[PDB]
Amino acid sequence: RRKVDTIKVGILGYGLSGSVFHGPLLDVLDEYQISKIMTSRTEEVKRDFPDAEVVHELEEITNDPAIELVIVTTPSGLHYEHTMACIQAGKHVVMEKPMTATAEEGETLKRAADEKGVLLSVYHNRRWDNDFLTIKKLISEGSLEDINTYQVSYNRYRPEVQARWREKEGTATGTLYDLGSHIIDQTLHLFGMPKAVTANVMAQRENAETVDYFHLTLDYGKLQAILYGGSIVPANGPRYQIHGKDSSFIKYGIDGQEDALRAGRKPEDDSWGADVPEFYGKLTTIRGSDKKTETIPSVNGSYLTYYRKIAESIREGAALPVTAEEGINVIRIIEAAMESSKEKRTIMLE
Amino acid sequence: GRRKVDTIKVGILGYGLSGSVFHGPLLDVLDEYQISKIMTSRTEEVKRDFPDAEVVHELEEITNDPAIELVIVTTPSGLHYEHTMACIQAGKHVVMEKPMTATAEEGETLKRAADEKGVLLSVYHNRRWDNDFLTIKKLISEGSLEDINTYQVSYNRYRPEVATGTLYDLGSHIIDQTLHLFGMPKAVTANVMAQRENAETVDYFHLTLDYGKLQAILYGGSIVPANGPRYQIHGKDSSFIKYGIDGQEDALRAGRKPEDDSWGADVPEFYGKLTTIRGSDKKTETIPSVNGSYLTYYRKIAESIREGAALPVTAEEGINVIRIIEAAMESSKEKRTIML
Repeated sequence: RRKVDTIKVGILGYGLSGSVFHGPLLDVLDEYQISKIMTSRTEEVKRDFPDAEVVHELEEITNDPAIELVIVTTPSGLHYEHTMACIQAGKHVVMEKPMTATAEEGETLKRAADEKGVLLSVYHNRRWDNDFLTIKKLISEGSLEDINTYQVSYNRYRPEVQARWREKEGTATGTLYDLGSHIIDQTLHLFGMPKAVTANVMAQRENAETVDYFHLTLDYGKLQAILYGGSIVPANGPRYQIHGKDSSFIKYGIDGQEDALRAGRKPEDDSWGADVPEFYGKLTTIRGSDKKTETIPSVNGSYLTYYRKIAESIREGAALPVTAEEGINVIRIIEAAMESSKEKRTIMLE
Repeated sequence: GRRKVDTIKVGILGYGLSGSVFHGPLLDVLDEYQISKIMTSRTEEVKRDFPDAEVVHELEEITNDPAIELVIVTTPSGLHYEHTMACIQAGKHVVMEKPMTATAEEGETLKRAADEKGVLLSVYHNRRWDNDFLTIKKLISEGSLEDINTYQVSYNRYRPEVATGTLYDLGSHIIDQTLHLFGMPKAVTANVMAQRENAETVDYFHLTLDYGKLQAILYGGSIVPANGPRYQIHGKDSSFIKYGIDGQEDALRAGRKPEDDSWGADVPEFYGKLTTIRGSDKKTETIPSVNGSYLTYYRKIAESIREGAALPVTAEEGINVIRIIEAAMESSKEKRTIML
């Protein structure tokens, strides 16, 4: 039990994740101090964090006694090496998603972290998207009782195949890992693990080889969760269609916090994470013969909450906002989906 | 050879919902048809709607009548095979209510016998003349939906309280529309189940028809307070998204009959949205629906009988629908994809 200093943070990588999705959040929380960043982008780090030291080798973070938390935002195929070496040096770690290519590697990371007394969490921050927070509130207030169908669609319009290096390079490529993990994580958070996965996973784009289409069925008995996304979709349809015994929630659109971060905006006030009114979800409730329909203002998105929560886990022993086991379960779903599509059969989870 | 064209003399089997509401009123407005006979026990309802038709109780009274040319079979599911096979044996043309039969094997035999005797066999897949689907057909033919990669169709309802169940009953309409647009898929993956408490018949289905690059998703549940779009269609530069249901069956239930150009009109609020992308410009356009037109089905049958024209729906088309259903049922039971 000591003086509560700023948490001393090392960031690995300063590309998109590091510089747009993580750095700007940590910068507004004074729980944190960014001490070091492993990156070649020196001029970029100086502009954003005039007092952070830029370093170039992993050991400069890992072997620095002063650093307590490492954010791992480097390319997919370095995730495991970097995180493991952070764990071994006794640092707490936040990993970008997808956690790893396989459940087994995930298992191994979690085991090392518990052995070494350190905190390991995965940046599944779509639990704090405006739309999802809204679904959760609706659930907790009894407006979506006994869900029987849960359909989530994560479509994009990117019909053109990028460069080989961006397509093929590294572990865990494609939209199932990249986009699917968000909405799979949301599903596990709401419902726990299913009995079975059925899935079609493919590249629809001409000359694509890496995955650009997925359609997952998660079997929870009476409850069906259907998770899907294509890369040739000019307009999306609802992002969520949720049916309960008495009510439905249908909602379009995507959380706007990532766009605000890309634009140079920081969570500076209460208007952060606000949804756009024409994209508010519509709730339909049926009471006997009476059918009503009502537009729900979304709860504000709140990515800050993940890091405020991480600070509480580090400083006060609170439960982590996203655990290692939660991270792993998502990877389990993905591997079962990948095997389902290959074997052309339903894969039981054991 | 060619002779005087008087009315096609029709016999209707059954006079419940199908006969009295879905077929009789259509037939009644068309001068090409005359209803001579109806196998039913609802004498008084027939006397009311068709004052000049003779009512009958057993099937032989229609099948052994040389004057009867066409038989509309609107009896229950399990009676389809027997009644139709009897009509064929008697040299009558037949319109079968959907779903055709329970098994493809049963359908093939009806088809093979219809051909041997020399008569026309059709299945009443009138959802090809639903307003939304006609609107999709038009969009396709004018090239507004090129290179379809994803075709998602939902047919939900809210009935939380309880060839059976919804795959046969509802699924067949949208399976048929899919086959009409795309032909036969390579494979069918499906979950087909009973979601309601104490349910004993299929009330939920989720089908994937695999066409390669193209994926067709056909689904429906029975505990759905609000629907979501009925059609989501995506192609290389455009999507079409539409809500709502064709309102012809409702106008028929209300006792209205096709009489002016306003039959089958959609409600503007449910017109589809067509979205098109040109580089960075995203453009969205509300598409007024083509008027639904169930009459077209019987005008077509008339021309087939009188003029040798192609049937509006062929026996083979109906059998293919059943093939998909049997395949979905097997997929669901076996927990695997079924190759066709």
